[PDB]
Amino acid sequence: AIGEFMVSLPRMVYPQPKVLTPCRKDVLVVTPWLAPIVWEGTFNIDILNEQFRLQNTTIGLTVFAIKKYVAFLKLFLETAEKHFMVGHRVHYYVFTDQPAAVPRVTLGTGRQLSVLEVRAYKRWQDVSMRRMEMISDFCERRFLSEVDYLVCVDVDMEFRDHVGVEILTPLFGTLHPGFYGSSREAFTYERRPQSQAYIPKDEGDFYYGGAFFGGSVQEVQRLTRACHQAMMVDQANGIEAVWHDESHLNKYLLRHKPTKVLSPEYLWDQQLLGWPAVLRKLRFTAVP
Amino acid sequence: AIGEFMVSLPRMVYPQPKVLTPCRKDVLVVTPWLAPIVWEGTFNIDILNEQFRLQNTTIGLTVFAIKKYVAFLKLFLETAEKHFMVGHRVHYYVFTDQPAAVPRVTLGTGRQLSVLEVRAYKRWQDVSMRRMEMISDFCERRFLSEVDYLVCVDVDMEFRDHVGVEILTPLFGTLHPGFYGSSREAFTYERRPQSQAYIPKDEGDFYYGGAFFGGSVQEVQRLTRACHQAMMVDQANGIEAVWHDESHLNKYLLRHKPTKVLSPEYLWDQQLLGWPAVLRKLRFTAVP
Ligand SMILES: CC(=O)N[C@H]1[C@@H](OP(=O)(O)OP(=O)(O)OC[C@H]2O[C@@H](n3cc(-c4ccc(C=O)s4)c(=O)[nH]c3=O)[C@H](O)[C@@H]2O)O[C@H](CO)[C@H](O)[C@@H]1O
Ligand SMILES: O=Cc1ccc(-c2cn([C@@H]3O[C@H](COP(=O)(O)OP(=O)(O)O)[C@@H](O)[C@H]3O)c(=O)[nH]c2=O)s1
Ligand SMILES: [Mn+2]
Ligand SMILES: [Mn+2]
Repeated sequence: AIGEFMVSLPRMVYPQPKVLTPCRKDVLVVTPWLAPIVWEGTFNIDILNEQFRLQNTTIGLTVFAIKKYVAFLKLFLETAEKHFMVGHRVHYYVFTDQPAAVPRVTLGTGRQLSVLEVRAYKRWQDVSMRRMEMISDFCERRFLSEVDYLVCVDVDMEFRDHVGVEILTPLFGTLHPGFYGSSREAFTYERRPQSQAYIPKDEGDFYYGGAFFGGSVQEVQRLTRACHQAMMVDQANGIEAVWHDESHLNKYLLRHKPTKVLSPEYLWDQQLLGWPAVLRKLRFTAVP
Repeated sequence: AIGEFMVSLPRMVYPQPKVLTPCRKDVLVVTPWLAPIVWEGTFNIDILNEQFRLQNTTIGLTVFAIKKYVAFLKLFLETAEKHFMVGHRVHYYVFTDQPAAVPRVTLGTGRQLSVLEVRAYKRWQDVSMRRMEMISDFCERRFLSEVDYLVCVDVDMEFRDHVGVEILTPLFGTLHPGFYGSSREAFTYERRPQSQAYIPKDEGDFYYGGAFFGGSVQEVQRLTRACHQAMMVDQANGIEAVWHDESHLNKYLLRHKPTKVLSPEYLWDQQLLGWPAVLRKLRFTAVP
């Protein structure tokens, strides 16, 4: 459940936080709307685990494995078992056009997987974009009654390190690894005013990656519904956003500020970007 | 109201947040449980004002003016008019044993004041401690119907700079100005195991000041009720905590982590502690 009130922790022994000696001095760790930006060194996972376990938190994880991308499922799921929300209840939701191709993966206690059969669109743009419609639809059918939070990610990825309850919050986006150091004018937002995803050059906080977002079920339902609706308006007007669902996600999170932002530790591509000093951990990374 | 969902902001023009060049490098701006610590330079008040105004947020502000402390009310209230939550709905609650002694203070639009007549305890220790019972009682009687958030402060104070919606959150405490740079062994927690407020030398995040705490009405009701009950247990056991209600506030916020923590900008004594470089603003300060 998502508790109505603050929970009561047991006695715990850990290092005193140091008001005058912040660990991360190299990166911004809070947004201008006072949302934490989650980097290694900003959180004590023992405190956060207690808080979330005391609420018997269930996390749903959606992933789309359409056409040849079913190949990615085995590593994705096996690494999620090692690194994603270990100790908490997890419900995996695998959307696929090939239920029989979902690999048999052994799950730890309190963890379950459901296979959702869906349509395979012809164009990769449509496969990517239609995820918003499909997640939104399933928030109603399944997720609202089954999980507390939803985490929505790309499948061509593996977990290499801890991804845990530090990410959970009503609404979150993740800094795209290609743009975390970039100026807003360089962000590849949709720039045509004819598109619902339009963001002009003097607006923008961050460029969020389409491959990792989430929040409470109700906030994810609202976001995915809104993005789908915007995409449908664009389609009726004969326009397709430059970065598809990611463009609409960015317009959405611009106007609806996320309550946490994840650092690129949570969405990385080591082949393209290496391992910069600013990344103390690489947690969720692209597979070739 | 307190909105159920994230609100939608209009287009806004402001400086881009800089992921790789944080403004505050001299202080901790997030706790290990990912609560913001509120300092000047961490927030854009225009964004926050929009978010809170779109929810028609009403803020209650409680102050006790018992016996001779009625003398502090004029300056407290006149300065609150200049600096506290300007632009938002405010409801002042003045708890006093002398209703006729409450000074006439002209209020801005959307701001009102209620005088709550209460008993004056003989011992100043009880006057201070009984605030918890009294706040809790009125949460049920008045506050739940009248305001969205409660801010509970000492009256022997004046506002000198902005105190606004950046502080609002389900539950907050404020860093006591005498200890923000101190080690937890130097915190003046209650150290006797016999007391409900007991905190041993190897525990504690911060030393919070009893003169400024708050949160949603429901969380403040729970905190004040719990602190009152703990004080009543101590009383039955023949014990009185070293710093009274503040000792119990500290025990409560140790086990129920606040969702924001305010820096000592929000609780300062300039005569006693001067004006360290780390304080860019002095917002709410002691009166001689
Ligand atoms: C690590 C990284 O930076 N990922 C980014 C990067 O992701 P990406 O290029 O690897 O996109 P993907 O190939 O993974 O497609 C997105 C997701 O959509 C699903 N998908 C995608 C596809 C295809 C996408 C492009 C194709 C080329 O013909 S096929 C597919 O055939 N079947 C399928 O199930 C799958 O879950 C996949 O992970 O670029 C996107 C925008 O398009 C985002 O910016 C994203 O954050
Ligand atoms: O003679 C010693 C006293 C200590 C507190 C007293 C008191 C406090 N109060 C309230 O408790 C708050 C805390 O007491 P304080 O400001 O004197 O405490 P400190 O700032 O010294 O910690 C005050 O701000 C008032 O709101 C009163 O209303 N009337 C009082 O007579 S009187
Ligand atoms: Mn991908
Ligand atoms: Mn005082």
